[PDB]
Amino acid sequence: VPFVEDWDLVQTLGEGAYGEVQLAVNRVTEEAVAVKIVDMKRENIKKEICINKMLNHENVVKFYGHRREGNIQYLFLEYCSGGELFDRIEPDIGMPEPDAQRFFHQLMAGVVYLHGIGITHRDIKPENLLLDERDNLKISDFGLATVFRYNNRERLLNKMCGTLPYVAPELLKRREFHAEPVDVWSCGIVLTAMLAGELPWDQPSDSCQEYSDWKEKKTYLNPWKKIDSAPLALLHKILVENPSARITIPDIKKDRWYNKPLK
Ligand SMILES: NC(=O)Nc1sc(-c2ccccc2)cc1C(=O)N[C@H]1CCCNC1
Repeated sequence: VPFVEDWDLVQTLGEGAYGEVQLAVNRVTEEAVAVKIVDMKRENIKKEICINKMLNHENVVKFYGHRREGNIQYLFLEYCSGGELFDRIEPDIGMPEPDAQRFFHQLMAGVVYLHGIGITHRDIKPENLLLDERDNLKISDFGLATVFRYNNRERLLNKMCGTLPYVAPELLKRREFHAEPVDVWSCGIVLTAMLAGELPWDQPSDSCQEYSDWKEKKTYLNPWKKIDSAPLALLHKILVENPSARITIPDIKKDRWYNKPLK
């Protein structure tokens, strides 16, 4: 309560499942901080805090701290004044290829970082990728994040949490699966949306005709026909159904378009 004495909760920045994100500005210094408010009596809030404590990287939203007031949790986060990546994507169009390439490089740096410390995000999508005042990408919203590697010993995951058009096909087919290829797949869906302004399917299942179309290499249909051959060839390696055959991030960093000078 003494916080709201000195800090103005200026307005709502977004709505999550358990509550809102508010912009807080200090009436004296004018410093701005984002306040995620979560109702424990309604994403896993205990783990979110716990995972946020581990993170220190230029492409992850910085966590300052938290507190509990009754049943309500408050997370204090760096304010990313550039907003969601989602709002840089023009519906049915996307954004310029150089912008998409730069964002994707920054997505990869943030994802390499998380996986390096054995964390998987599990909900990668444009709504969970924020931009700072220099348009640097910041991975956000760790409510579905979990540890997949303990020191140097991996475990397989089994939770089908995640936003369905971004979910890898193994989540609908296998009872357990490796963490890292799931994150690589959602990144591919993000790249597709950036380049075309359009998600390719509701869900990566056999019954979905748009998924069948992609499996059958019908790249003359939307969204694929709007995408240049070079970035498309990377997408061909990422949106690979068998997660064991799917491109890894060290191999993404060798891809021709990935390394292509544009503009
Ligand atoms: N740390 C932050 O600054 N968070 C921000 S800034 C912002 C913002 C900043 C400038 C303009 C518009 C929005 C939106 C969000 C935010 O967290 N929104 C969530 C909502 C649920 C889906 N994930 C994103």
